Amino acid sequence: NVKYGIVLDAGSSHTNLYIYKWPAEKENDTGVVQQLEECQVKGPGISKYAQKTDEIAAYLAECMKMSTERIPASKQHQTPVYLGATAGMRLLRMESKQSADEVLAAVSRSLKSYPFDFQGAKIITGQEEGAYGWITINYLLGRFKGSTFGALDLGGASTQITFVPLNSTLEAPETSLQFRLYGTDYTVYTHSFLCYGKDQALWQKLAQDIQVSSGGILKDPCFYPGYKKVVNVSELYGTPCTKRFEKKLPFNQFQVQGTGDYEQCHQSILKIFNNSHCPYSQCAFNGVFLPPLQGSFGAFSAFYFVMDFFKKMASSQEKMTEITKNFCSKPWEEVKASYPTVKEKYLSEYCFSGTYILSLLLQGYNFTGTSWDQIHFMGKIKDSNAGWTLGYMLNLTNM
Amino acid sequence: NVKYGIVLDAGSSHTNLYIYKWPGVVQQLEECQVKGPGISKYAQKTDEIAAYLAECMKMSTERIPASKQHQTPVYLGATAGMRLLRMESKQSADEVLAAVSRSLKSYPFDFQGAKIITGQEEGAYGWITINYLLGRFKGSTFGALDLGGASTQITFVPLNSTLEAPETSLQFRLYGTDYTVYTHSFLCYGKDQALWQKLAQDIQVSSGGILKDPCFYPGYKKVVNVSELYGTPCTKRFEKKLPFNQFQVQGTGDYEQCHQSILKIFNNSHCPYSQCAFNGVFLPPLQGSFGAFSAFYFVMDFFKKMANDSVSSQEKMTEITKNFCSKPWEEVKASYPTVKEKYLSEYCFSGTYILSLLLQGYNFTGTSWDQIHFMGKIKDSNAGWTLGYMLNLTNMIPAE
Ligand SMILES: [Cl-]
Ligand SMILES: [Cl-]
Ligand SMILES: [Cl-]
Ligand SMILES: [Cl-]
Ligand SMILES: [Cl-]
Ligand SMILES: [Cl-]
Ligand SMILES: [Cl-]
Ligand SMILES: [Cl-]
Ligand SMILES: [Cl-]
Ligand SMILES: [Cl-]
Ligand SMILES: [Cl-]
Ligand SMILES: [Cl-]
Ligand code: NA
Repeated sequence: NVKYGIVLDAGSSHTNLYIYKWPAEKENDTGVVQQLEECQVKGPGISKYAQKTDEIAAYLAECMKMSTERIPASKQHQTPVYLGATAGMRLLRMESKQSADEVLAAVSRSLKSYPFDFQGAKIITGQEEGAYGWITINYLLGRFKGSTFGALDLGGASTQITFVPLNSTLEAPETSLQFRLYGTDYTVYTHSFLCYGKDQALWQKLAQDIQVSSGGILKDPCFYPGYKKVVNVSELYGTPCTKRFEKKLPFNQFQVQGTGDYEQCHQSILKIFNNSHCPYSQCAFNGVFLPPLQGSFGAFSAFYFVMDFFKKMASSQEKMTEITKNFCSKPWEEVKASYPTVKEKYLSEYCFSGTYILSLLLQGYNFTGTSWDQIHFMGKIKDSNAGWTLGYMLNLTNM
Repeated sequence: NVKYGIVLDAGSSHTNLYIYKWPGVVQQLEECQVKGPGISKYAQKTDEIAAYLAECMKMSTERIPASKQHQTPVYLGATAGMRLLRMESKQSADEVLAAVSRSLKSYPFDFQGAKIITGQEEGAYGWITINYLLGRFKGSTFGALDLGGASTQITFVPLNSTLEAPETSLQFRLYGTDYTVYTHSFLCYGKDQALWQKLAQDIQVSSGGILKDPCFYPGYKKVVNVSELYGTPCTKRFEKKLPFNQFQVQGTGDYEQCHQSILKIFNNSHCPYSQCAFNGVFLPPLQGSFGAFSAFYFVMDFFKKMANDSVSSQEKMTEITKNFCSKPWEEVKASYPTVKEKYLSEYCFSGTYILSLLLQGYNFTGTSWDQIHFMGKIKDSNAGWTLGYMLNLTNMIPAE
């Protein structure tokens, strides 16, 4: 009859549980996997539990109950549950392999305690995360019966780019991934840039820019005029991503003061990217190989959530740069009063995140001019989230 | 009573044919090295494959009793040379596999296929070979380090069986015991491709068709054809437009400039893992003893014959190489008159390369250096992947 599968996406911002369902896989047809329900776990990402793994159980309980409430009891024992953690957990592992392991063991312990078929709790690789997102979107776009779309994924901690290039090379064979799907072997370029998700990029920029001299203030063009937020230096330096900028600071804490200038914001962003070393034909940034761009792209996760916000304010690069520039210069009190339904944690970041997305796509990946139009921003296709989890489910269902 | 099987290892530098025999009991009966380069050099010369294979196949027919030839399987497994050719041209690689197949099938044995084996197979099979030969299967196992002309592999059982990149991971059961083995093959990091990466990286429009190179002896010369240098996928990343067709490498024998030039072909800047080998590839912490074979052995053996015929500290191996690199090419030839110059001319490079790969690549520094055992043969059978491949493909490996 119907079959179910649960995938937890343990990302750096939040954990999300996904329930998938599909016709039981008979010989007299084939049918599709689709997203049935999603739950967002209340709280931060799992890495924030490193020193309190005894609370992991409780942390996951509400969304796990949704799943036992939602999936019929007679279908539960045979339903797989998997948790994949991403860049937040890769950073925690860099800090301390043991913390990461103690986090993941408490997750297994919790998940194993449910009536579902535990399939594992792992930190997935950057290449897997990228490939699986490319699988999700091409599957949902029906492309697996011709050319495929590239996949751009942006999160809090990392960003991925995955596409089939014109020419397959040994330029950086650790950037290639070959796999078979519906009788076709595929060879994709895929890379995850750790620390270049939107939140880690902001920590890098702040660490880069903070002055010993400042008396505990950082004027910052990436936030609205009148915006103020106090930053703990210990938190700022509590990520591997800012290690290269660490300095002794004569203060424990500092206030960010918005100055709302898109152009200065752009310039300040460009500074956490290195373009000076490329041991290949051409590169993205930080000496990482990138093949020439090819085909159309789906951009999702924070690419979508941030772009769609700016689009709803109006779709060329020139038009999007204008909307962003104007929005950046709007005072923070005006911004909150104009978007009063939006969580201030997201609203406070849109200037920064929009300018960052534009820098990443245009300077990082070279989607300039002609190429800008080859990017399609997407959240759901056929009602399933674009993301890695559906492709993970497809492959874990031996599809 | 006797049973035989044949495996041709079609590597980048040579094809080697091995006859195995048996009733840990399988044994190499004889090896034959096929004269000439690797099969991928026959890409436009596929009519010549038959003649190329003839001597070693004739050997095999002379050695195995005719009474036994028909139940004797024959396999060819080709490695990183043919992986590169498949990249350069899937067509060519396929015509070579076709020409090899036709030829092998003309012999009176059980023909069982010619195929390009994967990097993981190549690695796992090497590790199986050395532990089967060492009787570590009847316990701790040895790690395997393999170096050829075109790729290098590192395979071992890590302390933690949950690897950070399960793409580097294999899980299997051998003779009663469950194993999780880390394995990785680094294409283009065999000793010959590494030299071409380095020369392609170092040649400049300003070179005026002369490249002074510290990894070759004073007085040594070698002509490098540009279109050949750029005919490997391994140099594509360094290609540039050059106003000459060929250039001459002129040795200046300086170990430490050699070492530095070498380091420049590895990327060590980004590692999203706890630790890496190079080029962002995960490597677990090293553990236990390792056997280092193929070109690790033949190169190292030449050097330890300068070190009281024993691999000594990294410090002493380094010093030995350093001294050796300085010696003029006439002197080096005069001091080793029995050694083929094609090998002799490459020892300063290959030795410096192997030390960098092991010490900075695979992180065998300090304390860990002592646990590498360089070995050619174990109990009269070659360390390599071919015996492990044979054992599995004849399902002669039990789970209990
Ligand atoms: Cl996290
Ligand atoms: Cl992320
Ligand atoms: Cl983050
Ligand atoms: Cl390219
Ligand atoms: Cl609103
Ligand atoms: Cl709020
Ligand atoms: Cl070859
Ligand atoms: Cl090789
Ligand atoms: Cl080679
Ligand atoms: Cl000389
Ligand atoms: Cl000699
Ligand atoms: Cl000679
Ligand atoms: Na290393």
